[PDB]
Amino acid sequence: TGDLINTVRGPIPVSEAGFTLTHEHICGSSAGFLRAWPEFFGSRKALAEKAVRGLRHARAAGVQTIVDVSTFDIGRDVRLLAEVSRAADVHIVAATGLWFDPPLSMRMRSVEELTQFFLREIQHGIEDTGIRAGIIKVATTGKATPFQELVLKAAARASLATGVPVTTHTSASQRDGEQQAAIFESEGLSPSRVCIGHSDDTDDLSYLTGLAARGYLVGLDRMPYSAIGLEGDASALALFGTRSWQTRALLIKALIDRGYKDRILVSHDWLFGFSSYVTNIMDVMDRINPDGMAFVPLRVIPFLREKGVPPETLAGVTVANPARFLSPT
Ligand SMILES: CCOP(O)(=S)OCC
Ligand SMILES: [Co+2]
Ligand SMILES: [Fe+2]
Repeated sequence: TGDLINTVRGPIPVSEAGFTLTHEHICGSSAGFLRAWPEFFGSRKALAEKAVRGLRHARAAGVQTIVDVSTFDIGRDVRLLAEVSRAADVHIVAATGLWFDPPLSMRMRSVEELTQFFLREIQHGIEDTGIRAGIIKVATTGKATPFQELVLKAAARASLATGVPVTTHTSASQRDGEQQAAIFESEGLSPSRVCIGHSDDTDDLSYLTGLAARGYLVGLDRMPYSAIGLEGDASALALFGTRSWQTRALLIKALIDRGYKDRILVSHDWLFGFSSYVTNIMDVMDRINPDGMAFVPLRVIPFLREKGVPPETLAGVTVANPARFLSPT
């Protein structure tokens, strides 16, 4: 008791986060896009309503908190997050950091300037809203670009100053987490402050246990993503991949069976609107996974339970691990 985490509706006790999905999005977009072209989503009101229905569904399934890891360049709209969080009665933790679509005004910045930006969003507030980020999101897609090196270092520095954790996008098949880990450790950041995300996009357990053994959190965060059935659709295939959700979920069991139950974070990487990809992609996603952010508690957790993962273990993964990760440390 007494540890707090910042949400888009203000501070909450860590012990009230409960069942937490640690990598999710209300809307995957671009900076300024929802303001300039809300009709792309039908309307802003249509997007918010869709998001409220989805989160209420997740809530009815036992989800109490999501971490929306949309950054500035994923077009994070913190007023939107606050509105849908209030309406659905689900906590939303917002993010600072940068993903892999930074505009030139970010790409021209130094490590010091990036550090100052991430600190502003954590310590002062995002935009003019007063809402504080509770996580820092970074990305590589292969070997880090020079700019991405700075971002990761700035993320380490902001995390060391504030205690707020860092979470990452990787190309998991290219094993990005190893260089990400090397950069974070070069800055003196503790591996227990760090989640290496999209780690279920690979079945390479040498790579995953290597990270887990060093104390990283392994983000198994794209549970419902499968394009099995959709080989007609090139963009759906590139996005979803060709592994079943059961294959992804088996990784959670695999890590638990190797002693790594406390190093695991589970999520969907779901969204309710998606403008940074092909048009109508949200109809394809909703057909593949009509349960949205309820998919983990409805499908994945019982799957694990039926494979013989004990309930206390499942609770530790979906409640205790996110609480520990999010508590500023
Ligand atoms: C399938 C979604 O991929 P990302 O987590 S990199 O986010 C796009 C908003
Ligand atoms: Co990502
Ligand atoms: Fe994501």
